[PDB]
Amino acid sequence: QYNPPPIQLEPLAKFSVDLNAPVWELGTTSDAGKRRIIPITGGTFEGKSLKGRILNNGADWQIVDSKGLAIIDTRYLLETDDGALIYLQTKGYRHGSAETLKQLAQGKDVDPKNYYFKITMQFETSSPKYSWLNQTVAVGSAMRLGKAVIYDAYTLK
Ligand SMILES: [Cl-]
Ligand SMILES: [Cl-]
Ligand SMILES: [Cl-]
Ligand SMILES: [Cl-]
Ligand SMILES: [Cl-]
Repeated sequence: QYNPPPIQLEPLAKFSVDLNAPVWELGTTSDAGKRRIIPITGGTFEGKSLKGRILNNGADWQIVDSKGLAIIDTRYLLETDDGALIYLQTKGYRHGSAETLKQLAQGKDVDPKNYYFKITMQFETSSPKYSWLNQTVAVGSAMRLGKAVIYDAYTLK
């Protein structure tokens, strides 16, 4: 039978992104919401097959709407432990979790507030060791921690 194969998520690496620069708050640049340019200054990643650091390059070019949805749109740059460069783009959404927003709507003090923060990932490299990532779909589960984002990256197998 013709069912497509089952989906498995294979751990890629744990990312720790540093945002150690002031945010450029451009205000409401269209009906879509507030434009925020959030510099990416460095960080690290650590997984079985992929390890290294994030360089000082790029940003999240974010839009925050009137309902507290953030739309993520990034460009940044990885340097593996063995010296390969990998251009990364992430896209996705950050918003209050359904339960957190329900509690707030009832006047119930929520501690801590929880968020839906999920991304898709696109890679570009010329290194033969890492070029599989040029043609593999990948996703992340993220969390803000002050001027940092931590996320677990997975490939679709
Ligand atoms: Cl930059
Ligand atoms: Cl949710
Ligand atoms: Cl979060
Ligand atoms: Cl963010
Ligand atoms: Cl902070």
